[PDB]
Amino acid sequence: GSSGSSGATPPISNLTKTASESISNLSEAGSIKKGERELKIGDRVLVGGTKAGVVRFLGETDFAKGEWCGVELDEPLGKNDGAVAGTRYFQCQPKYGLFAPVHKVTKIGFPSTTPAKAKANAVRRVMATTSASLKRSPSASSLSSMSSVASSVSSRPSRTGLLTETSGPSSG
Repeated sequence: GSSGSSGATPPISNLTKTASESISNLSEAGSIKKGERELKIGDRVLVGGTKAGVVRFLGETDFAKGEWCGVELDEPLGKNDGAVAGTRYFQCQPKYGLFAPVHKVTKIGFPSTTPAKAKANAVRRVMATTSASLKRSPSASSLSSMSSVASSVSSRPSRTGLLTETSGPSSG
């Protein structure tokens, strides 16, 4: 190593190993953090029991002192349009973008992971509820059918002529 005149040749080598515990091993900074009560992007959530939106952004806020979840409200119950004191987060319509603490954000559920139930019974993937008539409210329903929009489409600007805009109309 130093007091051996000349010994720059290791005694055989081929087997090696790294890391001692955990699975992480590349760069302790980000990439994969994995939490416990953290929400994911594109997930319906409820806050307070009235405001229900979807996880659009996820990071560290500026006005707060912790990690908040930027959820866009489908209904007019927001405040900012994605911008916060100059800082941009998610591009959405005004009066929709809202920011709330993850711990304060509650989950409602979403259709996707059905098999992953963690309950062995007999058959593969269980799904047999009680055939009832009252679920929660007549207003609330599933995705079976709804009233869509319909109209004639000719596509031919004979009166209109707004090729390029410069000002940008808002009211009217």
